[PDB]
Amino acid sequence: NDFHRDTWAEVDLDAIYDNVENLRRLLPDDTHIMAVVKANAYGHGDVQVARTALEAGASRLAVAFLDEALALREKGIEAPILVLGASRPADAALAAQQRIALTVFRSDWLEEASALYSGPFPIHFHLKMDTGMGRLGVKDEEETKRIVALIERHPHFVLEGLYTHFATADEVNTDYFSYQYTRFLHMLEWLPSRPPLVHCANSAASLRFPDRTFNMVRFGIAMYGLAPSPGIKPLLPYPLKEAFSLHSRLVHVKKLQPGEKVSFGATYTAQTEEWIGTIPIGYADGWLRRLQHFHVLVDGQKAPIVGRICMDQCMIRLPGPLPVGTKVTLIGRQGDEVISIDDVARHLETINYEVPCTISYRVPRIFFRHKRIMEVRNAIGR
Amino acid sequence: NDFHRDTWAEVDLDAIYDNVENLRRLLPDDTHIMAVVKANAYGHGDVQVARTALEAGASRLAVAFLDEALALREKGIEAPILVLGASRPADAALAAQQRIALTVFRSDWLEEASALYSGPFPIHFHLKMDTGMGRLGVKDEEETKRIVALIERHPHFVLEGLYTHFATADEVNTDYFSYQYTRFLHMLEWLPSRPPLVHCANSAASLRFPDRTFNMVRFGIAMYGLAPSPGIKPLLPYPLKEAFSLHSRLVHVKKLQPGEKVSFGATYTAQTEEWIGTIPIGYADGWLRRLQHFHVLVDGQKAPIVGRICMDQCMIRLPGPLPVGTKVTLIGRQGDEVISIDDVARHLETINYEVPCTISYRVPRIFFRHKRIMEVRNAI
Ligand SMILES: Cc1ncc(COP(=O)(O)O)c(CNc2conc2O)c1O
Ligand SMILES: Cc1ncc(COP(=O)(O)O)c(CNc2conc2O)c1O
Repeated sequence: NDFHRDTWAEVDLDAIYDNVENLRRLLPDDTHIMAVVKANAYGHGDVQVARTALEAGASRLAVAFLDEALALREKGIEAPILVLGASRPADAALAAQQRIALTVFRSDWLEEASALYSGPFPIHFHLKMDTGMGRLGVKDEEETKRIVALIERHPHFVLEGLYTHFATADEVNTDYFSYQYTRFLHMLEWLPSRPPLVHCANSAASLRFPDRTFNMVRFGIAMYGLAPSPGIKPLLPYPLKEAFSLHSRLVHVKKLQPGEKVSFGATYTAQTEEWIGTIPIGYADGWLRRLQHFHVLVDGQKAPIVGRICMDQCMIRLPGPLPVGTKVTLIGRQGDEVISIDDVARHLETINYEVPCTISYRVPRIFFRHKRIMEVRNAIGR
Repeated sequence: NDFHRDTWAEVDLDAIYDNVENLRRLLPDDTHIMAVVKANAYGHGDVQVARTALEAGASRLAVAFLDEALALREKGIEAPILVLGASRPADAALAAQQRIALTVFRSDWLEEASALYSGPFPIHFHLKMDTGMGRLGVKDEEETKRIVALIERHPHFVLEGLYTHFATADEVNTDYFSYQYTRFLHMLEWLPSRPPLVHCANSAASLRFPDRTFNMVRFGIAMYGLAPSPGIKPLLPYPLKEAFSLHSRLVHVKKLQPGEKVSFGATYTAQTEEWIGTIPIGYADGWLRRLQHFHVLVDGQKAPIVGRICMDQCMIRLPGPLPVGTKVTLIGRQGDEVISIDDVARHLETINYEVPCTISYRVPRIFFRHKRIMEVRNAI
């Protein structure tokens, strides 16, 4: 629980707590919150975010694939967990003994699983319906009835839920959203019995139309304090608190003379006498090469990145001479300046979701709770 | 280990072995090969690559920072390890105890280290000289002599080597290169005595001028079978064998009707009756969103990724009806077709170095040695 390089990410768990608690109050009392923590909680720390979400009101968790669910179980999480993606029928028994719910969307998957499992633990399934996303899910009434039939036949197979996912809930215009919502209601009629859990809402849908969430919402991106899209920021019911920040420190500082070049390709040349700082973070840490024309914060001021970004380090133009060890902020606030994940996303020309997920296993995560350090997670630590 | 998702990377250790052994045969008997395995061996697997490189002829290893060095030690590697980047003066004792060599380039660093460490383990330092990279290293005579003086005075500090790094060794034009080389020889004259290890060459430099590498080369990108740059591919002394491949399997297949949308934002619309496959790999796996429109391999044919790439999945247009479980190759060979890391780098508008480093911890690595499966490493 220690690290030996001056580069780290900070995760504010009080922000995550507040983001989830505010949702708990916004939603009808009889609507459960499933916190989605796949991809190591969007790069924030799976078990740490999960524990906090459960404290704030969430009652279930969601991950992308089986390995992620098993990892949470090994770390002591006992809350129900749903695997949103595909799994192998041969792993049905493992999921059952570990009390992990599985997503199902095709009958031939059940055919195979039935021939491999015979109890005694029940397997809870969530039927995925494709209402316009085109990713995973059933689309035909025949296939839907067949899946339900195979589940009812098996004494250890249980249909615990049914859901769909929206492709454009974060768009101001709600035409396609309305289409998917209506399709969902229509497909719901294909079921002979309504399962106990009906869900469809992600962050954008739950925050914009809390009354149209049925009995469970799958809360992701907004839990981390990130807007589903900048376009709906002014439509959010409550203010979101950004939980992720990234920092480093100067490990070298030198003054260059006019003509001297910097980094690979010698693409940058100091025109006048200027101070250059080197920080221990590079593209192998998720600070991609495409960010070469971006900037960082040092001493409350913007400092542009100079030359090409390296695998483990990069250089920046300092306003003047600063001492080694001076804190640098890549994502976060310093004085009156701020660099948000959305800013980084803009220059990488991607969405905020992708940024924290790309900050590699190499960067330690320091967790804060009650304005104090709770723990440090170093993926390659002793 | 084992994994429960049909997406995995394969690392051919035989390719790594060959790439290193071929260099061993081009170098002089007294020149050491220091295998560069920082960033988890450029995303290939730190201990697996290190072990293989050592068997092939390398005698030392290099990493980016202390934690990476400590990880190798904890995994059984006992060969010498040099930390190429910065470290804290307070960690000198830890480095000494684990027999890890440290890079040094500031006198104030040594002053602090001296005050905090008094033995009993010796600490081997490698002096970094900035000859034009502008990253790390000393630049003037005064600083250099002060550093040497501080090392000589301490009973447990030892100057094991000194080095520099080239910024344009991969470029056809060798003007800036020759400039850095000449500066290095000049700066070497500031030392009262030549340390036991003098090094300066990386993959490009070692492969193009094997006779001007001094006594140790730092072999990186080429060890993995990737050319330092497209410009020097024809200048390489021997053919490099690419070691990394990435695969997945179709988990869903469906036929869409004209007018139907695919993925977030519904940016894709089927113009005719099409077969769409879903594979369990997405941007949280390092298969970045920018790879939309790129082509993957399925049933020996190229198929485009359609619609936006999601966090854990993406969709491809199939050449027709294929069964669930069909193998999809994102990087590698399938029949007569091949997709190289260079091709992925081209689409992403970056360099090959960045690609395997970005394939995340979430993707298991399967290792092959002697044409047999040797081990499975699943970070989670
Ligand atoms: C099935 C499912 N439900 C809920 C969520 C949470 O979405 P949210 O972070 O907007 O609240 C996701 C993540 N959605 C994804 C975002 O990018 N790729 C994904 O698969 C998901 O895949
Ligand atoms: C000091 C040092 N020596 C040797 C190497 C190996 O270089 P090579 O993979 O071209 O043989 C690197 C990696 N240099 C980096 C490559 O990309 N960013 C870097 O910082 C390095 O930093």
